Amino acid sequence: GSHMGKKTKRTADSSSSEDEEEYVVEKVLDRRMVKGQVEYLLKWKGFSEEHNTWEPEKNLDCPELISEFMKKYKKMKEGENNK
Repeated sequence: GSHMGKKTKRTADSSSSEDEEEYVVEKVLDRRMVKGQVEYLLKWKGFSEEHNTWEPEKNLDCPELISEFMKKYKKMKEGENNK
């Protein structure tokens, strides 16, 4: 058969199941440059370091990860101070 009329409602869909899962960036793991292009290392959740790949900064803007990571690069790599 068939039916008419609609209504927006939702109280429960599943019990022994999660909403959704996927591999999304978490935070910066490193920073470098290649072919005159600034590349950044994004930690893709749900994976290991083996799945660590560099990406263009022009494609993704994350000044929140770099701003903080900047302090990590200093402690991690000791060189000089140009302040």
